[PDB]
Amino acid sequence: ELQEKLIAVNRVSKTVKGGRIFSFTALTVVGDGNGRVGFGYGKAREVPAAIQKAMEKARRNMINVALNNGTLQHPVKGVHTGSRVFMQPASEGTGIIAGGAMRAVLEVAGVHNVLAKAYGSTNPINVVRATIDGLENMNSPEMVAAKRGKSVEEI
RNA sequence: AAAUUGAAGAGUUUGAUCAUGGCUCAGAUUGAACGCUGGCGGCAGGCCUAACACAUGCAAGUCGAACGGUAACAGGAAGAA
Ligand SMILES: [Mg+2]
Repeated sequence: ELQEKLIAVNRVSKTVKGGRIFSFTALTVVGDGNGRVGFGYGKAREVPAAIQKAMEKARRNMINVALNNGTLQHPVKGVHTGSRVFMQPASEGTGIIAGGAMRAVLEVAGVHNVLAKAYGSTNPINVVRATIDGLENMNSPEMVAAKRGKSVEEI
């Protein structure tokens, strides 16, 4: 019922006394389509084995995101080691406007309308981390209402 | 009542990685030029260079209801016609 898709696959190497030892890495994102999204990173000698490992890694380490209506509550800015991510909620019907890694993360999470831009490095492993960081730190008016002790007359 | 409801990335330094950093590409546009090809119509546009030199024709005339006047055409009439 939940959706899963593969971000990128990369071949890595570890040289030994005999020579190189080739390996394959898989970055995947798993989301239920509501705002519960996670990512998994796995390593294996074979591409099917590597992608499978990332699949179970993503089912654990799931997070929850509070969405308004298929979109973000407010503009959000997610920063990881070398990647800067700016996402802001857009109007209905505008669709998803984001880079490769961010679009997959966003679409499996369940955000249909969003304007998202990536600054800094565009390494898939780090932009996915930055995107997850933004969806965390974004908040909901009811949790803010309890946070400030001011009820929900703000909106 | 309606009057911007708007932001995408990729390749390349390494045995492999992250970062930094340049180079390149995917878009739109043009008073365009060239190559290959070419049926029609509508609208628009068309010396960006030598403010270089110019044959030829035209591009500022009009008024007789300002004036003298009759070169020219037509009308009008004295008269050997
Ligand atoms: Mg000129």
